[PDB]
Amino acid sequence: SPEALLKQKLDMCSKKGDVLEALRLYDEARRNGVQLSQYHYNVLLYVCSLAEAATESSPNPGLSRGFDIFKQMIVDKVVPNEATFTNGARLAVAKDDPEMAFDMVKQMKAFGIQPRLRSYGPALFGFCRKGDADKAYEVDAHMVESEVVPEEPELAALLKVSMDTKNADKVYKTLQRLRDLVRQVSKSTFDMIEEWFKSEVATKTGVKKWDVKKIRDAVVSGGGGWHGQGWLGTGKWNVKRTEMDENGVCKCCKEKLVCIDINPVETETFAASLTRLACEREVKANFNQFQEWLERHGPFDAVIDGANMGLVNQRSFSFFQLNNTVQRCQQISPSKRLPLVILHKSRVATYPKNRALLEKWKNAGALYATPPGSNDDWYWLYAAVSCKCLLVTNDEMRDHLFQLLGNSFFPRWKEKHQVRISVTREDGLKLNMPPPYSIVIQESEDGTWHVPMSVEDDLQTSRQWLCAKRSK
Ligand SMILES: *C1=CC(=O)c2cccc(O)c2C1=O
Ligand SMILES: [Cl-]
Ligand SMILES: [Cl-]
Ligand SMILES: [Mn+2]
Ligand SMILES: [Zn+2]
Repeated sequence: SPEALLKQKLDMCSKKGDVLEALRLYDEARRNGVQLSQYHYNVLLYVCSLAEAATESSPNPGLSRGFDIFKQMIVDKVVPNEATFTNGARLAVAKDDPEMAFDMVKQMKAFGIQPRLRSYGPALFGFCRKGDADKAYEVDAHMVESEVVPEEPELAALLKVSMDTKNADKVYKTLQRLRDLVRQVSKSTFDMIEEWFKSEVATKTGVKKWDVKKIRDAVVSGGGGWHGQGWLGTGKWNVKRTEMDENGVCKCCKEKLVCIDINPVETETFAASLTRLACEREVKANFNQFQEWLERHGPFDAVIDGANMGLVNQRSFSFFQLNNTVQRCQQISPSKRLPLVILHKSRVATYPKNRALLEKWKNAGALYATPPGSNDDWYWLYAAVSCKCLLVTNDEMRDHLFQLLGNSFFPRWKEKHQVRISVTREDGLKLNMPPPYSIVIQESEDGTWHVPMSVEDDLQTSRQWLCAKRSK
């Protein structure tokens, strides 16, 4: 077959980085009357993106033709897949022309194709590198219209370009978008934000007089932790790196951070999504069986990730650590409920009295053994969300299948529900409870800002905060 033969030769081309040969095969196919599929185009976009950007001559046919191939792909109305968008962006990155990168996205739009976040990157980051705020903001508005949500790198570059063009209104807006969408910021974004607050433009932006009750209403209206009404105060900002104590009080300024509620409707939506995701990956009957078991049991104040409690910081499964955690969860339950222990069925172990206790917990309605081949992470997560209770796990809950859960609701839910164990020589096991405040960028009623850094493990490393408060 002609298509089959092209594919083979393009795959060979892609294996060898043979861009000149891929371009000749592209032309030969046009001369032979062979129609290019989605697959064919995707290999060419990738192959073309291996071509260098020329400093010392006019652009090379590799990059130059890649863009013509992209435009021809879209005119054909070949249905894109995830490799299309990826390769399209690789080509855009290779070229380093934000305007042409932006052109590709405008083309997609014109032919009813939904662009991906990574399609916009080359445009945004390019325009941001060149200091062209106006075009960066055009790219941003375009993402917004296309309902593609930015992540931190995009928000950070917008922040940086706003700082570069002295655009204090845009700095403020991006800061709110970081609050809303990212919550805690990377080291590089943290440093950027500290620079902003120490800068002359920041010193010279503000108001001495404002409507105290209009701030009041916006605070109530936003959900708490911010007002969104603009920069307040005047003069130099006092900007310190600092920490919050255990009650959410800033050690620099003594402001008590707020605790922000989760709307129970978001929680219901999330619970549905969670069921939907689990059924796609689990054997439906296995997850349904747990749902039906759960409906018949409880109530629960805590759900334990048994495997994690057995294995965190251990060279092998520690029944002691599991059992000690169960006892401690029961001790903090106001009515002394046993926690729901989720374990794989291969455990339920080697010592007779431990086996008897596992069986006793099962007989008490407080243990569920997840079936052969299941991923027990779905089970403990669905249980804690459904029961609206504490979740006891040291699992980081970021990598692999937890990415499916998203980055708005789930992190907020985690913060309010997750209990982590820590162990010291002197004291043994401790339960580290949800904090009595929200770890998020916060803007107070008087215009004071507290900005938290993101960390791998906030029990391992004490979390750094920025405290930005007007000196008058
Ligand atoms: C926010 C505020 C608060 O006082 C509190 C107390 C106990 C447990 C929590 O999760 C919270 C909270 O999230
Ligand atoms: Cl109760
Ligand atoms: Cl005993
Ligand atoms: Mn696990
Ligand atoms: Zn403070």
